[PDB]
Amino acid sequence: MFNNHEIDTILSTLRMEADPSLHPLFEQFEKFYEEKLWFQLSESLTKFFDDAKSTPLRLRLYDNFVSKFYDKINQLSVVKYLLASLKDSKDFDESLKYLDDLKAQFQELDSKKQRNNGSKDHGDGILLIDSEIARTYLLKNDLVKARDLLDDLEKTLDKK
Repeated sequence: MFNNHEIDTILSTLRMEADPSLHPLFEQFEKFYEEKLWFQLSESLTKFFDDAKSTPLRLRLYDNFVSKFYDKINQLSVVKYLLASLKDSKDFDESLKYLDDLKAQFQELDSKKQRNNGSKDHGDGILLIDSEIARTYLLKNDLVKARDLLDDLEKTLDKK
């Protein structure tokens, strides 16, 4: 079984911090990691992600638990768990950095997942993540410059 002392600590802390409505779902999630059933574990996390009972738990989940197997499962799944928790968290620059850095982990894994010149996948998930964090960076643009450069009116930078 894959269940171990760190994960027993995590499951206990999660179950303590969690709203009781999450417990039936977390019983199957617990057993799925114990059985190393990464895909059913991901569907359980997807059912949790479709709800908001305890969204900040997904930050612990990404940082300490999904980190054990994040390469075994869909990129957008793991990054979305970090999206919901770190978007609800009262920051945005940390969110920008963290989601780009998690994209960068997949950018390094890309060749190990397997690749060819424009293979069937060549970073499609991380292109979406890059577009999502670019949308975040645009939403947090410093100034809408002026109509002087209406087409690309960001002022996040200009030189250096």
